[PDB]
Amino acid sequence: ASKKVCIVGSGNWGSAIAKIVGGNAAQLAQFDPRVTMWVFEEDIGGKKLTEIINTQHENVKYLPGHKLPPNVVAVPDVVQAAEDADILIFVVPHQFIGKICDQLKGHLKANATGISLIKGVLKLISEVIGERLGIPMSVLMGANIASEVADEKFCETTIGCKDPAQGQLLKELMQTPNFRITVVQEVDTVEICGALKNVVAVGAGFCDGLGFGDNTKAAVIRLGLMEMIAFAKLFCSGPVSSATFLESCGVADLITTCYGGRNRKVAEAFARTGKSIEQLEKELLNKLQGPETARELYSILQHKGLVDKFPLFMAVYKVCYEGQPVGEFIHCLQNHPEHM
Amino acid sequence: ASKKVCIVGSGNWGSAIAKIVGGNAAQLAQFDPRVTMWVFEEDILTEIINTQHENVKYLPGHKLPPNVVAVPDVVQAAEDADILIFVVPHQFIGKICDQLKGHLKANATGISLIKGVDEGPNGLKLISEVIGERLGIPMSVLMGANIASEVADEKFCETTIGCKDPAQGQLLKELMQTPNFRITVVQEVDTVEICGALKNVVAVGAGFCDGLGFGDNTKAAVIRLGLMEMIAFAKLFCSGPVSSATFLESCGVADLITTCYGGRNRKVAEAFARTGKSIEQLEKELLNGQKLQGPETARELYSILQHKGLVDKFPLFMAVYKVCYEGQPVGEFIHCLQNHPEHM
Ligand SMILES: [K+]
Ligand SMILES: [K+]
Repeated sequence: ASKKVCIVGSGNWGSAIAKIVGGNAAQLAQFDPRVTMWVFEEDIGGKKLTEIINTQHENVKYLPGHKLPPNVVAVPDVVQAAEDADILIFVVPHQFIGKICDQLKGHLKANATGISLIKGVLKLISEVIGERLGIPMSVLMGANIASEVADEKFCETTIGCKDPAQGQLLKELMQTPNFRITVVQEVDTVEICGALKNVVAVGAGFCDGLGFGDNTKAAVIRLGLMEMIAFAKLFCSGPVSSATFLESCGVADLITTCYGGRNRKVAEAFARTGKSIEQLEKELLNKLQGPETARELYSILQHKGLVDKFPLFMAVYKVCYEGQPVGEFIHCLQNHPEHM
Repeated sequence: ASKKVCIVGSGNWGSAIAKIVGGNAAQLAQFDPRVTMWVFEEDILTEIINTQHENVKYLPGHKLPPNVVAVPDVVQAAEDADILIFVVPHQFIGKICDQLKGHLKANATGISLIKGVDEGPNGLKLISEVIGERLGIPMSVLMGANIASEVADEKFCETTIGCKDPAQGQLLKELMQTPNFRITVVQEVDTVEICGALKNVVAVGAGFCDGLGFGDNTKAAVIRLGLMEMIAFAKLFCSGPVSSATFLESCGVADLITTCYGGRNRKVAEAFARTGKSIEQLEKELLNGQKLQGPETARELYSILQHKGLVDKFPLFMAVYKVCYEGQPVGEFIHCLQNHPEHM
């Protein structure tokens, strides 16, 4: 009757979402209050993390100092966590979602649905999930970060969901006064924004490192946004409207990433220090996604014969991989298709 | 024949624009190289410009090209011109248009680079309409994320041109575009132009978030909801076609970002939030009593929206107004965004 929810994942992000989801699942009649959360079992000073969560209601390793609603139950076996769920929330690192799906495949409830909170990527992650698991997939993406959601700092997000009734249910499950949701129906468009924005952010960081000011940076961001839109239209199935890029997943996440984030910070240091991307991944990140995405874009654009339509994306690729001098990045924008 | 250009204005911005336009008028066949530039003469000026070729008071250091002629009388500057480029401080455009009324060449056209908004029967009135109705000429606008010092220094940036007529738009793009000043022409004048006034209201909100200590994700939502209110307000208020897509041009999202991350509205708003000093007091301390336009525009929006019964549909615009003028505690600003129409 009432829908059952499983949170697949339990780090910083998954715990922060459990705080929100546990609360709405209890309050709203349409959800079962018993929310499972799959927690990779760990030994915390002689005690099982799942047992700590189910007694202290605190993920003492990944979200210390925060209480989770007591109706959120930690479950160490991912199949047992998920097998009776009507709604699955995927909130694990990109690195692990493939292995997790390979364990879940075939064990899910009929008519189960999913939403992916995994930002990044070409094959969209939500497609990998939905194909392996056979469930309809939504996405949740916007200008937000786990620690701020845990701290109830005001921010927004976009939910991409094709089915209107399922979108409304996901909004009801996730929305609070400090986590505001807009539902749109263009799943692919919402999700591709999270990957492409990091390419633009590398360019924005180049711009900072070359000594340019905010008006030049605003042009880099905006042209980047124009290339995101054009690329989404040629790559995405489903309708792709420029209007979706006004949502949090688009312009807002692009702004915050281009003004603060590791893609921008590594890019500024590359343009100022001379160090390679790889060296900078070592020094500051113990793989940077922006340059790798640019590489994949180069490959797609060659196939389509459209390299010259995307000079910002391609300058990020050339500078990161083919030795183009970073100092040429702005020159690459001086004959942009948007001004033809 | 070749088109004659008059640059009506000669400030920091008008001189910067002279560099580009003088360069391009001299270079390009379709423009007469003789570009007039109207200069309000100054003891310490139009003679200094035509001799030394430098607006030593308003663009010191820079070389205006030589085919650009200062002219002290604005009618004499403008009367043979086919294209008038209005680039004076907003406070003078009224007086300039009054001197020019009835003295323009047949079929002359105009473009306004004056960012901001005027007053009129519908509350707000676009400067381009003030100009175009006073003079009876067709008007275009040029607006984007750009500032005079950087255009003169040839630092890369973009701008938007709003022009109803395609052939005229293309002419204006040729007059103004360089490798470091890139132009997109769109057909929506009012939409391009209204961004310049509304962005300063959002910037006051962005300044509140900085002075209350919120981070970049909160600020990005303030900026984005502010942009959503710009769009919805232009759709209900503006004449001429209004497209959401126009707000992704330089006049929209780019100028909004730069203004919310640097500019006097953001700076004064942050200081208001951090110190509890009034806008008026901060204007005195920081801007020689010059009036900050973001709050003033917010008051005008309030009146417009109150006459339409729509105050409740623009919570960000209205929170700026109530914080600046009705004593609403600035610390409540974010709360006013927690039941926004965009999320209903
Ligand atoms: K319930
Ligand atoms: K010429």
